[PDB]
Amino acid sequence: STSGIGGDVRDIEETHPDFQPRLVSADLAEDEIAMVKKDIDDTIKSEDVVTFIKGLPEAPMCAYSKRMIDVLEALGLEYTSFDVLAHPVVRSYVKEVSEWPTIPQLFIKAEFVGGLDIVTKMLESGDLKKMLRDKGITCRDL
Repeated sequence: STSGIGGDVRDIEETHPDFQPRLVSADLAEDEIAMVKKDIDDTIKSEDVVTFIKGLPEAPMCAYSKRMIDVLEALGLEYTSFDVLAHPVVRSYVKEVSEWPTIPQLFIKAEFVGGLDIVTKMLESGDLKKMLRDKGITCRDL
């Protein structure tokens, strides 16, 4: 037993699995929840704006997930979208970069901006529009 104490602590080091877990599957890997996949690391740098949702923007699975795509329509700009339920890389990245995830959730230029409650303040203040206009982009504005 650990008993809240130790000596020589069993020293572990992060590398991605070479074999399966037995009779119980896992969605997260020890290297993967410490470093994002290099194809996704280039993708977040290749996009100017990224969002992830309960489902897909044509078929949302939550009311708050729908409300975000209607707020993207209120701005007249839509951004590059991923389903948190289909691939566990999405729920892993959002947890690691934002600390505490609340979906649907938004990122700009590989940096964390906010959940729907926060995006709402930024959109309702024109503060979201300041950054997208600094990126040379035209939105609907209110």
